[PDB]
Amino acid sequence: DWDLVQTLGEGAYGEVQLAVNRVTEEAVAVKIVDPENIKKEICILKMLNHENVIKFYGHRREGNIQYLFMELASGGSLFDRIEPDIGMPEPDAQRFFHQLMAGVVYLHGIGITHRDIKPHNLLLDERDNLKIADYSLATVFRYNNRERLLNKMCGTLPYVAPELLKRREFHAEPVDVWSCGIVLTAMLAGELPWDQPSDSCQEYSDWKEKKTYLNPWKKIDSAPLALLHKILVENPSARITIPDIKKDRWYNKPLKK
Ligand SMILES: Cc1nn(C)cc1Nc1nc(N)c2c(C#N)c(N3CCC[C@H]3C)n(C)c2n1
Ligand SMILES: [Cl-]
Ligand SMILES: [Cl-]
Repeated sequence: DWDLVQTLGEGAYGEVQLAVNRVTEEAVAVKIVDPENIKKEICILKMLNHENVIKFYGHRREGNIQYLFMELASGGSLFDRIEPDIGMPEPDAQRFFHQLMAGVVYLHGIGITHRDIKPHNLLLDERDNLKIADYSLATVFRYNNRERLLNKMCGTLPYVAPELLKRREFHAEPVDVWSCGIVLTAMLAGELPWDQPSDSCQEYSDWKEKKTYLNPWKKIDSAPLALLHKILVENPSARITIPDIKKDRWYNKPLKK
């Protein structure tokens, strides 16, 4: 059995605890759940094989409760590397963004959308490699080479793409690209640009009107800001795709550790 030493946090659907093995002292992260939902999460977790996606060990159920076993991320979360109102050194932000894109390209290539990318769900191993965690909202958007549109609102309001608040159905990939742009903003400014990307929200209107002399944008060097101008495009069909992010000037800029 296992000893639950502390809560690491709450996911989109449940709890996550630091569990220490009573016989081994091996420290792991365990998600303990009370349905159709967890059946789906486990199945997605089983598909995952990438250096920038969290390691799933396996699962155990006992009546009113089911247990999900994951690689403990010894570096904790990206959230804890963001200094409020400051962010982090631009070279650490670019490296983490390179790794986030590697993880998202992997997921999209196996037809999976994460749907809740934010710094809380991005963990760091002992060598500060980024791992995309929390598959509680993840779903299939491509099967047998056929795309299906999403038609369900979920995620986290400051990270969600505007089409998810406006369209009955929308493409999965541009939504995950948007959330990656808000994560890049967070890493470079230590502040979220808006509560939600709605015309009711003045900070979002100011961005559409290009007032980049306001915060958080004025904290952001012109090169990464140019990338953010192509990611945070309201119309998903005009938003930059990952293959063109890989071509961006800042994305390809050599920066010093
Ligand atoms: C060693 C360590 N110190 N601290 C403060 C955090 C860790 N390491 C760690 N390792 C994980 N494996 C997860 C994990 C998952 N899975 C998780 N989460 C919280 C709820 C959302 C989810 C991403 N969190 C927060 C995780 N934290
Ligand atoms: Cl933040
Ligand atoms: Cl090309």
